[PDB]
Amino acid sequence: MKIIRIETSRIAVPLTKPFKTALRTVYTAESVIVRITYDSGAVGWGEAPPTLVITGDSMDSIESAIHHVLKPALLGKSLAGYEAILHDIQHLLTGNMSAKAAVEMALYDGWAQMCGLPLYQMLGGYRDTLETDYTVSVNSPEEMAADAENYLKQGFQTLKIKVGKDDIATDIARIQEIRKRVGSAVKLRLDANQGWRPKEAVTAIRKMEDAGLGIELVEQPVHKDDLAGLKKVTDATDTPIMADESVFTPRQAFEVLQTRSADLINIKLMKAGGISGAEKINAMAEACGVECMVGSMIETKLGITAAAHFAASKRNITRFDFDAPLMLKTDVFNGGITYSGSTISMPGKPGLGIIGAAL
Amino acid sequence: MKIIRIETSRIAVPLTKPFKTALRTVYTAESVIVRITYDSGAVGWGEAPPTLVITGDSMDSIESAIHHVLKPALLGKSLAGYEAILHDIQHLLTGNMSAKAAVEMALYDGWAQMCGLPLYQMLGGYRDTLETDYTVSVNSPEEMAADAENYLKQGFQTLKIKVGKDDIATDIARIQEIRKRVGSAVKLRLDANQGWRPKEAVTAIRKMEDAGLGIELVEQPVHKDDLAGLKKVTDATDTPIMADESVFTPRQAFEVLQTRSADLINIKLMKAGGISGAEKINAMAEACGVECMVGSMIETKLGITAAAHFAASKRNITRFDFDAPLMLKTDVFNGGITYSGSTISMPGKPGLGIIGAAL
Amino acid sequence: MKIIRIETSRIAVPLTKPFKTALRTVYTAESVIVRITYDSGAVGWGEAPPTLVITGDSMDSIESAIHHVLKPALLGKSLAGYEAILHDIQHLLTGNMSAKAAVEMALYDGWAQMCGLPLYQMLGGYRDTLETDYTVSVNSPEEMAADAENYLKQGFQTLKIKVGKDDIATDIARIQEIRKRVGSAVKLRLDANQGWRPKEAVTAIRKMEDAGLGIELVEQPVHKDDLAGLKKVTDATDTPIMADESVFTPRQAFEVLQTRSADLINIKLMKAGGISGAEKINAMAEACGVECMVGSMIETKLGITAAAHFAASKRNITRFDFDAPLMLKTDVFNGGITYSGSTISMPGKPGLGIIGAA
Amino acid sequence: MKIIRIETSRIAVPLTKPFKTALRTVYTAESVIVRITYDSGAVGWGEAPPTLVITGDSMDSIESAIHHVLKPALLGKSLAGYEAILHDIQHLLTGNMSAKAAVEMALYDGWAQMCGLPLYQMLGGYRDTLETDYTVSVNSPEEMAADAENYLKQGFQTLKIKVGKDDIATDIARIQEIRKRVGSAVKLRLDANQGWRPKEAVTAIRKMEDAGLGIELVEQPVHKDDLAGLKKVTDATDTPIMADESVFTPRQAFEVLQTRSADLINIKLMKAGGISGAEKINAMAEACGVECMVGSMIETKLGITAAAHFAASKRNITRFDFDAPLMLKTDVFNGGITYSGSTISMPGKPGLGIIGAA
Ligand SMILES: [Mg+2]
Ligand SMILES: [Mg+2]
Ligand SMILES: [Mg+2]
Ligand SMILES: [Mg+2]
Repeated sequence: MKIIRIETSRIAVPLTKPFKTALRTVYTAESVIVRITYDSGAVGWGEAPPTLVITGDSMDSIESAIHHVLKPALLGKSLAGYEAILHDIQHLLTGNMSAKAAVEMALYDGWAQMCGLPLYQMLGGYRDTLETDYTVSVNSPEEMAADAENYLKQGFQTLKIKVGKDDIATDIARIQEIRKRVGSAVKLRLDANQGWRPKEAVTAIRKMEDAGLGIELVEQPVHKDDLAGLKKVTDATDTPIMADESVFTPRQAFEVLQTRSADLINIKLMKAGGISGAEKINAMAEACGVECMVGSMIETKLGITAAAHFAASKRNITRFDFDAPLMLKTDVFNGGITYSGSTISMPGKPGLGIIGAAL
Repeated sequence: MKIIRIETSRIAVPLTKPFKTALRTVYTAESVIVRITYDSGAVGWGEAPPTLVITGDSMDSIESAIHHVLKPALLGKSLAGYEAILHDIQHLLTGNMSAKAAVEMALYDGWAQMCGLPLYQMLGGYRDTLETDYTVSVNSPEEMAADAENYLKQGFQTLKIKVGKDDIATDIARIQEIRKRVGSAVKLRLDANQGWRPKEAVTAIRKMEDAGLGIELVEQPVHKDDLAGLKKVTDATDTPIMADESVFTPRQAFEVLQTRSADLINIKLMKAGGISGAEKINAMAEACGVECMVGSMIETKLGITAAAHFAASKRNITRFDFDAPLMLKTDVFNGGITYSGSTISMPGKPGLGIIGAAL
Repeated sequence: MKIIRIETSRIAVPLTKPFKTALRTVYTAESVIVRITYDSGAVGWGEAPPTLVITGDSMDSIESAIHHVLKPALLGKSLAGYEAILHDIQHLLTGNMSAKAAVEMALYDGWAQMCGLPLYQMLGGYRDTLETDYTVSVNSPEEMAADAENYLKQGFQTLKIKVGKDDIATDIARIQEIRKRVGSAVKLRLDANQGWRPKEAVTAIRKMEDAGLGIELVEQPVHKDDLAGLKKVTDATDTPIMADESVFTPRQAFEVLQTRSADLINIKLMKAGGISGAEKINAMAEACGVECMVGSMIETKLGITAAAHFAASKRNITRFDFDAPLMLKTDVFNGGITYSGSTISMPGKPGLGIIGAA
Repeated sequence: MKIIRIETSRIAVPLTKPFKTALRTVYTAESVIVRITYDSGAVGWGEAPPTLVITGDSMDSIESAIHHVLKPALLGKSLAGYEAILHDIQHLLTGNMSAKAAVEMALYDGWAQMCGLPLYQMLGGYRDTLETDYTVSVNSPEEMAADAENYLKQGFQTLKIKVGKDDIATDIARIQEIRKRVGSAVKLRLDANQGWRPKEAVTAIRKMEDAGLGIELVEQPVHKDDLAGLKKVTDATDTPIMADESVFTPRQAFEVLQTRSADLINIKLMKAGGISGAEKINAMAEACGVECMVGSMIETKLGITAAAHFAASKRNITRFDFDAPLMLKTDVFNGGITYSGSTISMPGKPGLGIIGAA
C-alpha cells in the first residue's frame, strides 16, 4: 500500500441557514477535499474547512500546506511505516492542524481499506450506531422552544444551545422557554464558546441550577488559555464542564487532566490534526476517568464520517455532536454514514465507506 | 474472525545460570503458554512467567485466571470488536496482570493476522531491527570484567548491571573493573532494583559520575511506591533515572510524568497487563517528552517476541532489554524474532511470527 | 479461512545480459508480484511477467485485470470451495492468462499452507529435487561452444539453444560446434520459437540428424496455430517434437493429443492461467503416454518456485527448464527453491516456501 | 503420515429384494472392506464388492490382490508422496480395478484426514448436498407405475429404469404406465446395459420420443466395445446418450470424447480403480464440455460415501445415482453421508467421515 498521488479540490455547499461574521454573511460551507490515491488503485478521502477564529486555518493555508509540505513528504511512502508517516505529518510544520487532519482522514481511510475493515472497527469497533445531538438556532425564547419541540418529535433527545454571547438573562430565558415545551424528554448541552469570565461563568451556571434547568454540560465557559479559570468553574459548580478550545493536542489534554481543570473533553479532528492525535487524547482521558465527546467544524458528511468512525470505535467516547451535515441544503458525497432521525449508522464497507462525489 | 478455543500449558526451560530465591534454588524458567484458536484457522500465542516478588502472579493464579475468568468471556467474541474485548480482559478482575498480558499477546497476535500484517507494523512499524543490551551477571569485579569483554566481543555494546544489593563500595569496584577492560567501548545501564534509599542513591550515583564511570542510566534506585524519593534522585543527579517497578499501568505512568519523578520509563508487558496498556504508557510519555525502554521478565522467545513487536513499532521507544531468551539452554519455539549478535530482527509474516514448538 | 487482501507490486530486476526487441532494448526483467493475505495468518505469493509477443499481456493489462476483475471477485471469499473459486477465476474474463496464473499461484500457496504441507507434496510430491537445463546465449559457434563447455563444468548436463531466427546453416554450424565440443552424452534442447515453416523445419531437423548432432528435442518448430504443420514435422523426423505455444490450455492440449501432432508438451503456468489448468494438461498427456516439461517466462525465483512445485509433484513431468532466475543480476526473494549447480531442491516449509523480499 | 497396517474383512448385507444371476439367487450384497491404519492413529476406510460380469473382480481376486500386491507396496509409505503411491496401486498389476478402488478410498480417506478436511472439500468442495435418483424395479407396467408414484411421494423426483432386456414394446409399455401415474412430475433415466444393436437402439429411442415419454438420458445402449455404434446412436437421437461400460479408465474416456461418441459419461470408482482415475475422467470430460454422473455397484454406505465425496466435489459432475445403500435391510456403518428423502448430505468431519461398524 503505497501513496502515489495527492490531490485537492474545493467545494462550497449552500447553508440551509446563513449566518454572519464580523466581516460578512456566510451562505455556503467551504472546505478543501483531499484525495489520496494508492498504488492499489484505492482512494482515501479527507476534508478540511476553514476556521479562521478557531484554528486560524483558511482555504488557502490548508491547500498550500498540503501541496507544499505534506504531499511531497508522503508521496512514495507505504502505510507499512505508519508511525513515521504520522510523525512527519504532525512535525513537518507547526499549526495547520486542519491541513494535517484532512490528510490523516485519507490516510486512515486507506489504512482501514488495506486491512479490509470499516475504519471504526479497525479502531476498536465499540459501537455501530450512535446518537447525535441537534443545535437549536439562537432566537427569541419562543421560537427556539418551538424548534426544540419539533426536533424532539423528530427523534432528537439531545439538543445543543450556544450561549455566552448575549446577557446571561437572555440565555436563561431561552432555555426556560425550551424546557417549557420539552421538559426533561431531551437533554440540554450548552456551549459558551469562551464567552464568559470565570466568576461570570460560575454565576450563570449556578443561576441555571437554581432555576432547575438541568443542564447536561457546559462547553468551554472561559477563554481557551485560562486553565486556572476553567478549573474555577469546574470546582465551583455541579454541572459538568467540558473543555473544547482549551484542548487541541494530547499535550494540552495532559495538562487539563493533570490539573483537573475540566470534567470532560470535546475532541475534534481538525483541532487534533487528525485521528492519531484524537486517539491519544481519548486514551489519556480514559486512564484518568474522564469521558470525551467528539464534535466537528462546519463540515459535509465526509469529515463527519471520519469523525464518526473514530467516535464509534471508542468505549470512552460517550457523546456525539454531528449535526453539521444536516445544516447543508445538499449532500455532495456518496456513501459514508447514514442518518435516521438522530441515529447515525456506520457503513459496512472497508475504510470510510465514501464512494465518491454524489450524483 | 472469532475466538473459538483457548488452551494453556506449562513449560520449564532450564536456565544456563540457576539463581536463588529466598525459599529455594531456581534451575528452570517456568511459564504458562496460551494458545487461542480462531474460526479462521489462525492461532494466537501468549506467554506468562510467574513473578511472585514483582507482580505476585504464580503459575496457578495465572492459569486459574485464564480458565475461570478470561476464557469464558472471550470465547465466541469477534476481533472486529477489539475495544470491548480489551476492556473485559483488564476489568473483569483486578491485578493478575501477567494472565491479562499472556491473553493480550495471543489476542494481538490474532488481530494482526486478521489484518494481515506483522504485529509491529500493525502497531506503527517504526523499525524492523533493534539493539538489545546484555546482562553481566553479578560476581567478583574480576569475573564481571571478563564477561563484559566476551559479551562485547560478541557484538553487545550495551551491558546491563544489577546493583544496589551489596554496599556502594562493592558496586563501584565492580563497575570500575569492567571499565578497566572495555573502556568507553560500551554503554552501561544499571538497575538498582529499589535497593537504595533516596539520599543513599544520590550519594551512590554521584560517586559513580565523580569516578568517571559514565553510567548511561539508573533504573528504579528507590522503593517502588516512593515517588517523592524517586523524584529526589532524579533532580539531584545528572544521570538519567528510569522508572520500572514504580510504573506498571498507564495511570501510574501519568502520576510519574505529572510529577516529573523520572527521566525515563521502562515498560514491561507483564506489568501493564499486555500491549494495550503498554501503548498507553508510551503515548503519555511521548506527549511529555519522556522516552521509554521495553524490557521483560524471565521469558522465552515468545514473550520477548511479543514485547519486541510492541517496542519496534514505536518511535518514542529507544532502548531495549531483551536478553532473557539468551539465558536459556534451549529455544523451545519456532519462529518469532531472530538474533545476530546484539541485533534483533523482526519476523515478516502476519502476527507475532511464532510458528509453534521447535521442530 | 478468508481472503482479506489482494495486492500487487511491480519489480524490475536488471538482467545479466540484455536483449533487443522490435521496439527497444530490454535491460531489466519486469514482473507483477501478487500477494494474497488470509485471516488464518497465511500469505500466498504469485508472479506474472509481461509477454506481449507470447500471451499478449502487459504490465498494465495484468495489473488492471487483477485490480478490477479478479480482486473484487475474491475479497471476502473462503477456500472451502476451491472448485468454484478456480472456475470463477478462469471464466470471469477471457485471456489474461498471466493475471489468472499469478492469482492461482498465491491461492495454491495459501491452500498448501492451510494443509501444512509444501505445495509440491500437496500436489503429489513425486520428487524432492529436479534437473534444470541452462540456456546457451546465441553468438558465434566458437563462443557458444566455449560457454557450453563452461556450463558443463559447472554441472549442467542439459543445455537449451534457441534456433530458427538466422539461417539454418548458421544454426547447424553453432550446434555442431557445441555437440562436438561437449560430447554426445550431453542433452541439447532446441527451441525454434515458431521460426520455421513445416517443410523448412523437417529439412533442418533432418540436416542435424545427418550430422549426428543427437538433438534431444525440438520445441515448437512452426507457428502456434499450424497444428497440421506441427504434426507434419513430428511424423517426418526421428527427433521428438515438443509443443509449446501450440498448447496454452487443456482444451488445446486435448486437440494436440487427439491429433498426435507432437511428441511432448511444454507446460507454463502463465499460459495455462495457473496450476489447475497445468495439472489438467499433464493428466491428459499422461493418459496418452505423452510426457511433459515445465518451463516459464522471464521470471524471478518466485514464479520459478511455483512452477517447480508443480513440476516436482508429477511423475509424468520429466523435464525442467528453470534457468530464468539465474539470468538475473540479483535474487530479490527470500526462500523458495534452491540451486546447487543444475540441481533444484524443494524447500521444506508449507506452501511455496517464500518468506518475502531478500 | 505413514501407512503401518492394512487389513481386510468380508461383510454380507441382506438385500431388501434378492435377484437372480445366470447361476444362482443372490440374497446378500457382499464386499471386501479395507482398513488402513496410519502412524497417527487415524484409520482409512475402503470398500469393494465383486462384479464378475462388469469388472471380472471377485471376492477372492480382490482380497488376494490387496494382500499379495498392494499391501506390501504401501506399508511404510508416506502420504506426502501420494503420486508415487497412486502410480504403484494402478500399475503394479493390470486390471483388478475393484481392489485398486478399495485401497484408494482408504488412502484418500487418510490423505484428507491428514489435511484436516472432509474429503469432498479436499477434492474441490463444489457442493455439500446432492440429489440421487432411485431405481424402479422391473415388473409389470402397473407395479412399476405404483412404485414410481410411491418413490415420488418420498421425495425422489428422478427415477432410473433398466431397459433393453425385454422387447422394445414392453419397455415402452412400462414407461408409459409410469408416465400415466406421475406425468411430468419426475425425470426418467434409462439404462439399456448394452442390450441393443446400434440400429435397434436408434429405433427404440426414437419410438420413445414419438410417444412423448420425455426420456432424460439413455445409458450405454450398445455393446461396450462398439464405440462406432455408440456414436451412431448419439448422432441419430435428440435424447442424450451416456457412456457407462464403454468408459472405465481415463484413456477410454479420452477415446469416447475424442470421437464424440457419447453426450455424457457415467463414472464409478470400481471401474476407474479409484478416485484418481475418476478425477481424470471428469477433468477430461469437462474440458470437452461433457458433463458426468457418478454411480456405483452394489455397495454399502461406505463405498457410496467415498463416491459421493468425489461427486460432490466437482462442478462438472451434475447427476448422481446413489440408491444402493437404500437397497440393504441394514446399514452396517456408522458415519459417512446421510439421507433425507432423495437428498444426500455430506458429513462435516475430516476424510470420509465414517467412524466404523454400526
Ligand atoms: Mg465547543
Ligand atoms: Mg528493572
Ligand atoms: Mg518454448
Ligand atoms: Mg449403467
